[PDB]
Amino acid sequence: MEIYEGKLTAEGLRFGIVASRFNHALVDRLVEGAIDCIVRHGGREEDITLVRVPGSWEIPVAAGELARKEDIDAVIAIGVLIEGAEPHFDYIASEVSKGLANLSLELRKPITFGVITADELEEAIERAGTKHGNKGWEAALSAIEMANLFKSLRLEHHHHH
Amino acid sequence: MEIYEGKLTAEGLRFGIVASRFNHALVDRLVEGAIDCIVRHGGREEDITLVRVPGSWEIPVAAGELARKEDIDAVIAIGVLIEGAEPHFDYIASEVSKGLANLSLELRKPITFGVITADELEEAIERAGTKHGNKGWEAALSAIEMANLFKSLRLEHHHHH
Amino acid sequence: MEIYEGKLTAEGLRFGIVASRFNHALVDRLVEGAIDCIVRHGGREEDITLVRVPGSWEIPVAAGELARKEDIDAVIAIGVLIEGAEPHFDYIASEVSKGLANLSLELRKPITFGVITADELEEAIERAGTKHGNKGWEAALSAIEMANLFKSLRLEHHHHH
Amino acid sequence: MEIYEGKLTAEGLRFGIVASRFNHALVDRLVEGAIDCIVRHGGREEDITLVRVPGSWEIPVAAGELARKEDIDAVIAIGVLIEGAEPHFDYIASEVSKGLANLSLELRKPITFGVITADELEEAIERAGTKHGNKGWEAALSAIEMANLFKSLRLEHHHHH
Amino acid sequence: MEIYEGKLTAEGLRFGIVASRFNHALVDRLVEGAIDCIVRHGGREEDITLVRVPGSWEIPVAAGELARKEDIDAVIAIGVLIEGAEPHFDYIASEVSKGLANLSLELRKPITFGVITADELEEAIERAGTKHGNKGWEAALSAIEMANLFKSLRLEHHHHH
Repeated sequence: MEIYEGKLTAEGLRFGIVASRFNHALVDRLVEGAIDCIVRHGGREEDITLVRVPGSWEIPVAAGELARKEDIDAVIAIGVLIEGAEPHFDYIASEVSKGLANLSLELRKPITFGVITADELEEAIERAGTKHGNKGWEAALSAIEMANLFKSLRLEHHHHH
Repeated sequence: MEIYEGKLTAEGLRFGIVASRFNHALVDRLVEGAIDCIVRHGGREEDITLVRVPGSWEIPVAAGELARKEDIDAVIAIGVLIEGAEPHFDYIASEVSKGLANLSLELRKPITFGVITADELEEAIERAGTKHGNKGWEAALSAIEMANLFKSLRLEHHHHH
Repeated sequence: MEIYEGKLTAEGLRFGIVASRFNHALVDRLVEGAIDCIVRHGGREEDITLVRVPGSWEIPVAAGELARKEDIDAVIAIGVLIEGAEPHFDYIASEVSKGLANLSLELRKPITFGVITADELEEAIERAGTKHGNKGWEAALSAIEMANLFKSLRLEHHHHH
Repeated sequence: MEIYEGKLTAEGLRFGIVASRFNHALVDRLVEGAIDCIVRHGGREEDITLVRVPGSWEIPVAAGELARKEDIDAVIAIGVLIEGAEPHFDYIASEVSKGLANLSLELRKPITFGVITADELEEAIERAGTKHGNKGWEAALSAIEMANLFKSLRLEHHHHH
Repeated sequence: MEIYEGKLTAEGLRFGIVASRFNHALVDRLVEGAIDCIVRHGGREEDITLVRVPGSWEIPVAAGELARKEDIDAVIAIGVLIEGAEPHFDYIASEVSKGLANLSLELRKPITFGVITADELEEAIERAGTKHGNKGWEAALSAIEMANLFKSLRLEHHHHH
């Protein structure tokens, strides 16, 4: 049997990070957790690419560009939605998830979903700020594993060629 | 009438297995279910491909890779989804079913949906211990039928060309 | 004005039938209704193509290959969803609906939807009587009509060229 | 560790079927189940042997002779018991279960038990028409595994020699 | 497919009959029933062997003798049990059915169960006068078909040799 999986070492890897500004209190907290887990899991931070955009809606369009760089191996989606805006929450939420998924299948490059949807500010300030459930921590880690995963997929992809 | 279908021999076939890690006490019995059902329906296991991925989300981006190799006849999607988060489960749920469905139409290769959604860890305990219903068994078998069917369709689509 | 349309004669035409097995009692009921209207309204039964798969999920990936041979003109989707499985109902019906739709767009060849979603056994009985409500009867009628329709269009696409 | 188990390929195997005529409305549905599961599992139906006997009582005595042919690998008992007569049900069920047991011990050749004791005709309509719990289907499957098993026990029975 | 089954001609055959005398008013009817169904289904009756024993218990020991003769092809059990007492009925009933069962599996020669257990002499008066249910007739019939079955099976058991 052939087994593919990614270890968690952040060695030799270049990451993308896409960051909103809306609710900057908790998002800024999230990116913190992302950078940290990157560097401590063995990676260098000069390859972190952080792109900022105003709100949740624009997250997709930006990442689509970051991935068509040759030297960003994986990309970290980062944003927050909290049911403050009721007509937009429906359409911004389902569509961003949807657009991110389509981006990855297309480009064949892992994009990970680091978006808190917290139904209130009380559920938001307790996760990102109090509990180690630093959502950016984990989406960051999952992407690391994906990076080494396509390193497994594509390193064998050249040995066969 | 021209009747097609799949008999159930797994002779000479090569399979894809994508595996999540989350709630590994359950996933792993499912994976076992796929591997066993294969080899006990005639197949050999060095041509099974085993990939491990973090959670339900990354299933498509990875499985799409397994279908762009030539030497895979059908890919078996294996993940579990249990109501942990109201924000995460809904969106990622309809998204995996989507991404899987679309890849299958596209790459012209079967992808099966061996994903538990057991409304509790306990309704996953009833599916593996109370009755034969080990979903990895059943969706993997469906996959065998699809591979022999597509072999039926493409062997006759080799005689008329 | 140029009026395009399809008569209801089934001569010169070659058909597709994609047939599940789940809830066979109801599905046999419908496939009989399908081959019935076909050979009655002017066809032979020798160039009907009848493909069988386990459940509703595979309906797409199967029909997708059937309409990709040269000789299959219109395809008659045939399957049953009754609210037994709770995740397979919502997602496996949303994506087969959407899925078969996008196939017919792409291939430019009529695929009809003869999948009942009858919420109980008693709508499964008032359709399963000979009281015409055999959804395969009507759906197979529509694709016959669409069959000679794309004859009218594709043949008129030959006189213009 | 030496693991002995049978895969499910029905390749090259020759089978025994013993089928009563009593209550044949459902028994016939069984034999259908058996022949199918065999051939769909890679077998060819020329090597199926179908024996007919009046009631339940004769099932053992005949089967015993079938397995004393050299060219029969496994034998599928098929019959129906429904509480008709007091002497019939009690004594014939106890002695069939004991009889078929002893025969397999002595002959050193598997005999599986596809006799339903459905305590009503309606518990056999719920064994057959509302589930795919086709008793002969699975009793046949177990027999396939048994044949491959004694294939395993008897192939290693000739390499040690 | 090969179907072995018994036609019903009693030509060329030789039979064993073992008869208790107890409750002779009715046994006599049964014995006559057997002789009839032999002679009228073509049998000649000088090759019928009729043995009489006292009560129910001694049935098996006697049949063992008749089946060890080379020239008897099938043996008919004939005896009557009526709940004259609970001490004898439970154990002697289980033992004859048992002893008979082992006699046939062993000697490989069909033995029929022509024992009425009628819960009163009035279930035996209803068995004999209300409907043709002449149990000796019926089990004698089954013995004919079994004789011709083993004729079929053993005939092919010499053409292969």
